[PDB]
Amino acid sequence: ASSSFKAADLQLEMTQKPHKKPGPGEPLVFGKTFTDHMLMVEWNDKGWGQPRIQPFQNLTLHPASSSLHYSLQLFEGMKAFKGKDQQVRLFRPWLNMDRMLRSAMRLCLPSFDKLELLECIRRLIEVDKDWVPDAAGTSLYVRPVLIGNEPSLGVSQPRRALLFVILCPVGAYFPGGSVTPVSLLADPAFIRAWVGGVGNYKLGGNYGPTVLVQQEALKRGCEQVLWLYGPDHQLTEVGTMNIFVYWTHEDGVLELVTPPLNGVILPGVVRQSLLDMAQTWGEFRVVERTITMKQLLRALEEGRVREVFGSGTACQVCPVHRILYKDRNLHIPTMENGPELILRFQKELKEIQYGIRAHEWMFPV
Amino acid sequence: ASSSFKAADLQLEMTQKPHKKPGPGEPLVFGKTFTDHMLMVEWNDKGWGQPRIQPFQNLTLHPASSSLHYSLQLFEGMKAFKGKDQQVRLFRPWLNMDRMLRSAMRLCLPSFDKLELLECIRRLIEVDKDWVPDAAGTSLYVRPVLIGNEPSLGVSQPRRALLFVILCPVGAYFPGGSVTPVSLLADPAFIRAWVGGVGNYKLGGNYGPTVLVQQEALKRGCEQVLWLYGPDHQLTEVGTMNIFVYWTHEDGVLELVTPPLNGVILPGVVRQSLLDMAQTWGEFRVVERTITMKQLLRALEEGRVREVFGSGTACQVCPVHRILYKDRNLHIPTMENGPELILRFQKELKEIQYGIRAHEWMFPV
Ligand SMILES: *Cc1c(COP(=O)(O)O)cnc(C)c1O
Ligand SMILES: *Cc1c(COP(=O)(O)O)cnc(C)c1O
Repeated sequence: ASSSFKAADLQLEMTQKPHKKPGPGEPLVFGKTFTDHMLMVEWNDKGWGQPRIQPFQNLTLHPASSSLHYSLQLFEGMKAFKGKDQQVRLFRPWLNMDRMLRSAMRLCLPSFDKLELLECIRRLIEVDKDWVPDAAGTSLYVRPVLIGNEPSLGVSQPRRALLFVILCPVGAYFPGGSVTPVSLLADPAFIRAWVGGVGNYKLGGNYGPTVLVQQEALKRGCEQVLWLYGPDHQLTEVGTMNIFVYWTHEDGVLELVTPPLNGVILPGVVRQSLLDMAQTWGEFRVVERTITMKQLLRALEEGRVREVFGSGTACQVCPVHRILYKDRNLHIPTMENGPELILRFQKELKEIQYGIRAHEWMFPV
Repeated sequence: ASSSFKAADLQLEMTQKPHKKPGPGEPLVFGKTFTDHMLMVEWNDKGWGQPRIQPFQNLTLHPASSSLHYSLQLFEGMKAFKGKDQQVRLFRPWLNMDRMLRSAMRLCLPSFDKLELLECIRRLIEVDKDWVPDAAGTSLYVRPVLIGNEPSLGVSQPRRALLFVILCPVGAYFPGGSVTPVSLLADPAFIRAWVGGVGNYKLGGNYGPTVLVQQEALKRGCEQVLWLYGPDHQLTEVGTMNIFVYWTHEDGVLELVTPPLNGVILPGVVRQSLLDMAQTWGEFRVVERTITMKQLLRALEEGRVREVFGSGTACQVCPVHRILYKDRNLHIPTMENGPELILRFQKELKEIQYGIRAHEWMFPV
């Protein structure tokens, strides 16, 4: 936690051998193709070094690096979009910079200046501005990472750290413009996070354990995992996305609900953007309240449920049409009802993100 | 073939630039000084490559390596002792190989042959045999590591992996030529692991979150953290060691009790060795059973508690003399009572580990 680094001290080293761009008409799979440059800033005793943009390359880590033994690592994830006016913009970057600072502090990694980092990221995207796709639904995924880098096997606060950022072009989540549903496996046996735990931070350690559970879901015929918490089986998250339910509550009011930030939930940026956007329309009750399987099951049998979806940077708004709970199939009417609300959220985010409409959430590069 | 590498096709690359070995009259900070060679075996969609012993060097990782983003990493820890007779021996290596295989499978990493790996580690050690100290209480710490290494940001099973092993000389714990207690901070606010969680595996992800809590202990005036679990505040672990309590239980019987393996406890090798050793003496009741703070307090007031200690490879047997619970000091009579039992366990392990006495637990290098 020492005096930050300055974007003003940014050293830039253009690449010698530019990677071959993907090229229109080619399959863009999520996070598999990377741009030409990367950001890199190191930390140690005298504090931060000067930030540098340099050619994309491999990292040289000491075998005893704490990032590889004790998981002193955290990451972030956000997107940049290119509008028809050829301008590139980042979606509410400030929220990500804040989340990252908090995660850093939870792991005892060096704090830094949120705006300086933001500026450095803007310069990086500027350098690889040509990598940003402009098709439909495409964008640039930005991946900042901060890791401890102490060459010691002692479990302690790092005296050396490393912060880098890489970029990669990602195609439309829904090829064709049409949204498609996903089935979810809901099994109480699996717990991704506990209160007093660290599930409300974007730390590597929270995902490794989920790989096995995801395979278990696929084998059962489901695409994603619905994480349940507590004896009351309350819904918390879906895969790596926040969960929303559009229904008529028990009291007869039409509402949109998502679980509260009780500690076992990651504060999604898209999640916050949906609440804000919905609060603004003032067309129905928008609330943060606990949701349990029983409440869901009752609503389903009474036909009060309209749409259920997941939210996250990867898949802005993701429709859910089926849940496998206790070896029992629960069909969710999401698609037969539109999905009206989902389609609306989608259209509005698209106009804001692609510059069709001027908005303060967008950060120009 | 494919599914497992073999010691038989091990490739050797002796270093050609030896490092200066520490001197007996020097410090020896736990995981800070490393030997000349390391073991390395890679894996991919096909299968394992040939294992190789090579000069100690840095790792070259692709910036998108899943080991750095999703914590697909696990490790092990064991010791080798230079017997008085000049012979080097490993302490119950088989239990570590098993624990490692289980951890690998929990993270969807490649399985391997436990005995083949053991043989490779023996060769590694043999090669660096002269690095093993022969002072008093000194030994060689062996650190195997297995990490996912696929260059993709998708949260999924790795198609690439990397297994390496490094060695480092370590001196006797606490004072070196003595036994000294540690104070513990017991605060329910901190949860190390939960049932259905992954705390019973040696995965990097379980330690990163503990750094902050350890600092919080130091500022409170304690050397270690006592992890409590559940509304009933049951004792589970101490820092990175298993916990044992030596007392006269409610029923008037003298016993040694340690928490049961219910999921939130890492199956310690030393822990298992203490239970075995104690059961063999048949001098008192040796049991695995839940222990709660309340039970501990009542026994402290009636003066039924004799010794409380932690166990682990780093510190075979570690005395506890104080616990800070709810901003209240609880003095533990461990030292005033000898610690008779702690010293007995110590003496016996020393004779077995240093070859003074022939035993099946020791593995000759
Ligand atoms: C990234 C993430 C989210 C969603 O956050 P966004 O900022 O909206 O991308 C939700 N849950 C988990 C576990 C996540 O990792
Ligand atoms: C390594 C470890 C232990 C003790 O295991 P040993 O095999 O006896 O070294 C106990 N708890 C945790 C959390 C550990 O990491």
